[PDB]
Amino acid sequence: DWGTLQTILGGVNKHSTSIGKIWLTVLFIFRIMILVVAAKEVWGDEQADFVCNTLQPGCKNVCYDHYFPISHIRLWALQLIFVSTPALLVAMHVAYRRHEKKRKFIKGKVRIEGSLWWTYTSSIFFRVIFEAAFMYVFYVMYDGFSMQRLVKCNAWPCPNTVDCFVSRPTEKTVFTVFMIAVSGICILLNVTELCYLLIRY
Amino acid sequence: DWGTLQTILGGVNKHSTSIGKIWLTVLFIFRIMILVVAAKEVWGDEQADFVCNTLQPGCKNVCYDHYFPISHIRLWALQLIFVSTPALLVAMHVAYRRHEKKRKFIKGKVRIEGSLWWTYTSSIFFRVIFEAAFMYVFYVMYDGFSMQRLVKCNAWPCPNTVDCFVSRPTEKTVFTVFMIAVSGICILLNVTELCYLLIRY
Repeated sequence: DWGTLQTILGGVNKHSTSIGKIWLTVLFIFRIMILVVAAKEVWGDEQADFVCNTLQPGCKNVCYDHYFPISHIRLWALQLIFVSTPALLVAMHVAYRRHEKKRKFIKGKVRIEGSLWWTYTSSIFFRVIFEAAFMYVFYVMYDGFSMQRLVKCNAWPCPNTVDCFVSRPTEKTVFTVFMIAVSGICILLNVTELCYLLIRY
Repeated sequence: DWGTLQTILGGVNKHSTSIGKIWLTVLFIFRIMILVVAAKEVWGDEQADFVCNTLQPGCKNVCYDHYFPISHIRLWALQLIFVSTPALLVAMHVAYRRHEKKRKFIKGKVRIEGSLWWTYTSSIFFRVIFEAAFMYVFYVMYDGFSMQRLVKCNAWPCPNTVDCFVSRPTEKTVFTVFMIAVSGICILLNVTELCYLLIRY
């Protein structure tokens, strides 16, 4: 039930008129599509085929870890999770508060645009706070903007400075580009919607 | 026929009165005894059990070589060969020239002490030139006065700086002591005989 249901409350009935309402969510899907291709496919090798040229027991495990602390596809994953949260917390705040107020004063819209159009504005703030909180780590945490073919790893139990080699570090980067590019694009659409709610107040 | 025959001409009939005439040759034997124990025994392992912690093909061979250019027991060997040469060149110069002059003027001793007691003086000079030519290398060539348990070897085809380990580097040193000690002792006896031929001219 991953994807189809997030839209049942996420693709809301009638919120705003900016052409960036759907665009942002079409990417949100696209972006979980690209990642549900990367993960199971290109990262299985991450640890397996990660070769350190040393016989020194400790080394290889330590050389992956010291070098791949939260692997990319679990970062990418966390991103899509956190940036998924505001989207579904709001949609949850709506289908609850709207269903509540309605069926309670029917037997016995200034607060529909008040309460909900307001938390939605802070959501859009949250979206770009996350989309950019990770976009940050993904760029600061991981030794530049991509990964090299080999790394020179000083992990503790290696003898001095050893070599190690990653698996498909280009295919791995390729997918770090797209997912980082779409991570920027999905930042602007988010900030354009935070801009449109700063224009008319 | 190694050792017994070198004395048949080396342990000459009646040359000088210093108590260092035999002493020096008793060591010469002792010193080939200690080496004919070391060699076949402690150095076989030199290359075999020389372990470099790397998977990198070229490395181990290059790490022995860059580190053991002329192995100790072949140096020790060369020593005993070169410092053996003056001893047997003189003894050869005698048993020839003495047999010659004798059987030629019998049918038809100022030159026995002239020619031979003179080349023997330059021999003693040669002995200590060699005994000290190697004693020099053996101390300058080989990274201090002994060998460590492990070496950090930068041999070309190793990845960066790798470890390697020697075999019995103490037993190996132990025998480098004795053979270097006796290499010094056998220097002094040689220089005392060059001294006694500098005292009375």
